[PDB]
Amino acid sequence: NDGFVRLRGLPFGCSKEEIVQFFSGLEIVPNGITLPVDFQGRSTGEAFVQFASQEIAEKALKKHKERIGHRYIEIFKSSRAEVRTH
Ligand SMILES: [Cl-]
Ligand SMILES: [Cl-]
Ligand SMILES: [Cl-]
Ligand code: NA
Repeated sequence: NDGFVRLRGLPFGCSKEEIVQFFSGLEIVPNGITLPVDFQGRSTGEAFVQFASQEIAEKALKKHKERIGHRYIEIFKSSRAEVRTH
């Protein structure tokens, strides 16, 4: 159970509080949200999220185009490999 997804479209400066609550009831591992510390990634609104299992990550994939504030959040399958080397 790798459990990784990739987000796109987050608001610039979107907080971890907003991302966790967007995924309310889908368990994220400790430090499971990886944010860009760079400007193009922040402008894209990229993040990676590591859920506690692939079964949980499969449920997260269904939230595609739900909102954080004004923005429609895009949700893609990902992997440990992609989080480490992106
Ligand atoms: Cl933080
Ligand atoms: Cl920045
Ligand atoms: Cl929505
Ligand atoms: Na991906």
